[PDB]
Amino acid sequence: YDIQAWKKQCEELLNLIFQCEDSEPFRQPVDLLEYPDYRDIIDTPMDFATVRETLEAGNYESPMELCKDVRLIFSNSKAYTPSKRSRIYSMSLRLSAFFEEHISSVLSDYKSALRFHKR
Ligand SMILES: OCCn1cc(Br)cn1
Repeated sequence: YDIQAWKKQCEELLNLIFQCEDSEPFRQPVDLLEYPDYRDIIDTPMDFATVRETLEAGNYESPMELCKDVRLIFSNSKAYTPSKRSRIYSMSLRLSAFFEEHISSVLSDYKSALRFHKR
């Protein structure tokens, strides 16, 4: 029932994601010199360094907010891919499966802890 435990759990999960070769295209903001029309397709860029920085700044109140930004990295990749068989999009699908697998208990434990606090 530790209401604050999600934060270090999220830090450790971001460390695992950064060690994963599949996170390479998502570790930093998409390069606009490389993809000049990126902002014509994507309204809200997101990447794992921005997520880690937001977390370390104390700018996430809950793991649900962190989860919304991580899922935005994957939906941006799906929206920008020219094909569902592209290398970067294929890496995003594997990384998203790995993330969802690990974030589920973080979300469950936090929501359980908050319900106990308001019991
Ligand atoms: O690497 C993030 C930029 N991007 C390229 C494709 Br394909 C989808 N998103």
